[PDB]
Amino acid sequence: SLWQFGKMINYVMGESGVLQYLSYGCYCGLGGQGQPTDATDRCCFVHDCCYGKVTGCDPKIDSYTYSKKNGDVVCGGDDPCKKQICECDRVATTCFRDNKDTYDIKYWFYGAKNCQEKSEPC
Amino acid sequence: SLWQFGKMINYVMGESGVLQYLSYGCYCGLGGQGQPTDATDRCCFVHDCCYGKVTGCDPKIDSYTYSKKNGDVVCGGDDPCKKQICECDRVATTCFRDNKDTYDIKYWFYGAKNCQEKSEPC
Repeated sequence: SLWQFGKMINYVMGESGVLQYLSYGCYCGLGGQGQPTDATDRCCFVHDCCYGKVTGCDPKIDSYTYSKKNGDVVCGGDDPCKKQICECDRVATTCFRDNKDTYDIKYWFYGAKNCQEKSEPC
Repeated sequence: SLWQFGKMINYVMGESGVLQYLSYGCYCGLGGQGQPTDATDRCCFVHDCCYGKVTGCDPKIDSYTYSKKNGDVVCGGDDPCKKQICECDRVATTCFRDNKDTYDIKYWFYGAKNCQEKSEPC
């Protein structure tokens, strides 16, 4: 669930992470549109596309099983569908980490208006 | 590396794991063709696709950092590319565990000819 996605971000990117990543560019959040602004936003675009692949459960509100250890996150449990949600979130988190160097506050709480164009196909 | 993937499988599924899983269905090998035979084969299909998204390193040959502990598998390391490989591998082996109920020796060492049909795209 997004509640877990937030915790996962805070653990991997630090306590200020949720505020830093849950409203960025055109896709960071949930249910974006238009063209990704930069690499970090591309992470969220892939994340959104990932949630779109989940059909046996609700990636937005269904809770999954995961662990925290040495800065990283590990997906657990035995439910195939829930494990798939967790994987979508885990990949997005490491992606934020790998692209930290180009994060631009210019796209922080960017505003939907600039994203109102045909969305890039997954 | 596939060597390590093999270690994971035997650790989680037992000493017979590699022999029962890496030669199953149409995809547990690599470069699978055709249609996934069942849930277990589906684990490998996803595994292939996961390997397909790895850029910068070799999922088949490159070695990563991981540990086998308390019945679970944990990925680590300093290289993001290699950690991605390890994630594909650990997810695939627990997927095998989740679907052990539908494992069927009929698909064990399935012939490649039985897999000679239009391949499912990732």
